[PDB]
Amino acid sequence: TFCGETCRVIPVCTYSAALGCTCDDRSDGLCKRNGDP
Repeated sequence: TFCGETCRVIPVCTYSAALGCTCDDRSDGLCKRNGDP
């Protein structure tokens, strides 16, 4: 539920990706966390 970064027109936040955080992506949105994404 919001990892930390955000996926714009270049999604898949790579910093938070270490956790396996995944964004929803809709041209823009918000990267989600893990455990409680």
